[PDB]
Amino acid sequence: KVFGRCELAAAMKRHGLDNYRGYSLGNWVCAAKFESNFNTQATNRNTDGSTDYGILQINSRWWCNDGRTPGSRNLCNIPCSALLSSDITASVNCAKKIVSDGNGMNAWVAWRNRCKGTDVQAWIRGCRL
Repeated sequence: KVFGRCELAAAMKRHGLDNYRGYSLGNWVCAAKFESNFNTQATNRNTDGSTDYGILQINSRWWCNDGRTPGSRNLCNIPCSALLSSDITASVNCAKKIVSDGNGMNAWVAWRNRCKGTDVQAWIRGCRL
């Protein structure tokens, strides 16, 4: 499913991402926009052989298992296909683990290069939530 900005902001809030680990909602929404264009089915293959899955583009080398990434650690103990679902629960739940990593949202290159230090509040403005 392809989410709307406000549609996604509310689903993330409801799933407990607003200010999770100190990152306000606009950060999570900004990240998803640049990571998957709000599309839950997005996948992107990496040079090292791993693939990124879903709305938050979670990587198959550490977080999920896609059965084709040797040295996969599957930290969120879930098959990667579970992250492509129209229900963002598994992505949100695994994302909470990644952000708790000790590296924050820097784990998402699109967040680091395009969201970090911008008025991220602009991403939820006008949304009911």
